[PDB]
Amino acid sequence: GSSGSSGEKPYQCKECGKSFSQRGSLAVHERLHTGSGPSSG
Ligand SMILES: [Zn+2]
Repeated sequence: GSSGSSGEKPYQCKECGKSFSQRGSLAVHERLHTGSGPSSG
């Protein structure tokens, strides 16, 4: 039995659907998207 709701974040990736709580954190995930790491690689 679960007892906890899920909240939204101020940031959200528009490439996969991720979400971060830091403008800088998101960027790091929006830049690494290119190359050999589209998500999990
Ligand atoms: Zn992403």
